[PDB]
Amino acid sequence: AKMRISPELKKLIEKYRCVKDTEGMSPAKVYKLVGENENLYLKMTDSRYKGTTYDVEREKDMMLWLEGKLPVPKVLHFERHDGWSNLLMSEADGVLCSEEYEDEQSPEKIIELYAECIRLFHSIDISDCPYTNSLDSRLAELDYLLNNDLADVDCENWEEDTPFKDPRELYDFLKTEKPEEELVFSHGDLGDSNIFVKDGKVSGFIDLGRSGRADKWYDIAFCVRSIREDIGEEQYVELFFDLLGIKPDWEKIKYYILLDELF
Amino acid sequence: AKMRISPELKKLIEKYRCVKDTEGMSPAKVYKLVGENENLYLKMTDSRYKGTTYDVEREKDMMLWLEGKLPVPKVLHFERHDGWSNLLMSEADGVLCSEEYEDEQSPEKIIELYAECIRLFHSIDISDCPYTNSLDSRLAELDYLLNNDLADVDCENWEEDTPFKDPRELYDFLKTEKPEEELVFSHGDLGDSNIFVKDGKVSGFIDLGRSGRADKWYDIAFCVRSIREDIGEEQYVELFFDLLGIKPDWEKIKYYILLDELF
Ligand SMILES: Nc1ncnc2c1ncn2[C@@H]1O[C@H](COP(=O)(O)OP(=O)(O)NP(=O)(O)O)[C@@H](O)[C@H]1O
Ligand SMILES: Nc1ncnc2c1ncn2[C@@H]1O[C@H](COP(=O)(O)OP(=O)(O)NP(=O)(O)O)[C@@H](O)[C@H]1O
Ligand SMILES: [Mg+2]
Ligand SMILES: [Mg+2]
Ligand SMILES: [Mg+2]
Ligand SMILES: [Mg+2]
Repeated sequence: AKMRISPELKKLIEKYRCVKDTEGMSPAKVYKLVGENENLYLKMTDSRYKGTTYDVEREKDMMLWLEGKLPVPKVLHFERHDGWSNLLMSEADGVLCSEEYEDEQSPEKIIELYAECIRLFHSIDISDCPYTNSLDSRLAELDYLLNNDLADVDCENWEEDTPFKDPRELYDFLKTEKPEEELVFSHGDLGDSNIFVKDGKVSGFIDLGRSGRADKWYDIAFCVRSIREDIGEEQYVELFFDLLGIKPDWEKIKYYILLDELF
Repeated sequence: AKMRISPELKKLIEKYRCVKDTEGMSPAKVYKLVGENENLYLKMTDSRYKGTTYDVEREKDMMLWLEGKLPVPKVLHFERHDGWSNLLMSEADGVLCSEEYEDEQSPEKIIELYAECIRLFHSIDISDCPYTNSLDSRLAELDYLLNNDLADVDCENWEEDTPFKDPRELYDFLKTEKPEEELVFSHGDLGDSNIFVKDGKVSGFIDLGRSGRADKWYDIAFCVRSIREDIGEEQYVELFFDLLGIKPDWEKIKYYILLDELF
């Protein structure tokens, strides 16, 4: 009777053995489905996230549009079912970036990876991109998340050392300090758990709900954040920009890093 | 202004470093608050769980009542704020059982442990217990949870080899096969993740939202389930019952194991 997945989807997933992904960092439900020939992945988001960058439907649209443009998983099945948005996809090719690195430190290799991602993204034609994740679009949804108590679970935002007394004060800041934008393909959440590597080169991208048109400093800022909190040495933030062949815009960088605090 | 915690509580935890719990296999948000001299814990549940065995307020009431009866964390602060039930507590004394016996091949000691918890519980006077978790009560809230899509849909249930085809079929079974109850003190979720041992003796119980009056076979059944999950040696189940000094009632043991499937 009442279920989160349709009988057809259940039929498609029956031959597989399920293993709920143990991470917990977003509202989405991620399940690894192990089979005798391959593994599939089922990602799901509830009604409260409809139309937001968290919505797997939006993620599915981007995943379909990115085929032949970026190495991304194949869309096997998508559905809207009893409030839920369900996506069945293929497993990404290669090794997860966070694994290839882990303890075996190869700093330069990570920076090169991030640089490779940025250049690759800039070569992508966005003339027919299904989504425009402009600051106005992001702020509008952030307002929605705050009004409905759906914004990121405050744990760090409770500390005294927080620059903004509350989410709204941070929101107001982002709304007033909104910088100019130059739309380019944007991943939306460039990080070590969303990138896959094979033979030193990017082999795949996942977590595409926040992907679409956005300013180029958005992803760049994320790389900076990743480099600083994953590697450690600020010298690799220097190498990062050397590889890109540009000078860092710290004002725009600090802003985008701030924009992601509430998500 | 809009916050999940009150100004008072925010002030009470400023000197602590918040680190969100990795398990998160429930609706409740758990945060380890790292201080210089000690660690505190903050558990919180949203309004959709109000009045259920998940509601941390219900957990607070049982934590206060259990003081002096069972080794439990101290209630430092509680409050209902914007629909959120918030509980600030002290760190449990001793070592987590899933760590004291972490990969440590000593399955007999964890049995002795469970046997002791059961013995402890049967010594607790329940005459003035705050909650009665009778099957009527449990099935009533389960009904509410299923209707509102708040129950736990263990992804493993989507396998082609599973017993019940959907949540309601299992519910109808639980509603029809309801055994006879003899009330005693029940933890509600007796497992290696909610028990602490210090010197070969239970030093702390946590996760008390499901605590109250219930049939004795409930906690005992949970012990059987965990015993079987650790090792495929049914011999240890016999040992457990030798320690308890009773003949196992399989119809009730099976019944309670199934009841926990949707929670
Ligand atoms: N198609 C896939 N191929 C391989 N691994 C996958 C795939 N989908 C998900 N995963 C794995 O599961 C994790 C979580 O999936 P993800 O799509 O990032 O969910 P999420 O909650 O949006 N993640 P985040 O927001 O980064 O916490 C990823 O880091 C991978 O480890
Ligand atoms: N007072 C405490 N002292 C020590 N550790 C604690 C305390 N409260 C929570 N924890 C830790 O955090 C984990 C989750 O807390 P718990 O109260 O079990 O939340 P939960 O989501 O109800 N858990 P479960 O339903 O078992 O998944 C516990 O297994 C402990 O590791
Ligand atoms: Mg991700
Ligand atoms: Mg994500
Ligand atoms: Mg627990
Ligand atoms: Mg629990």
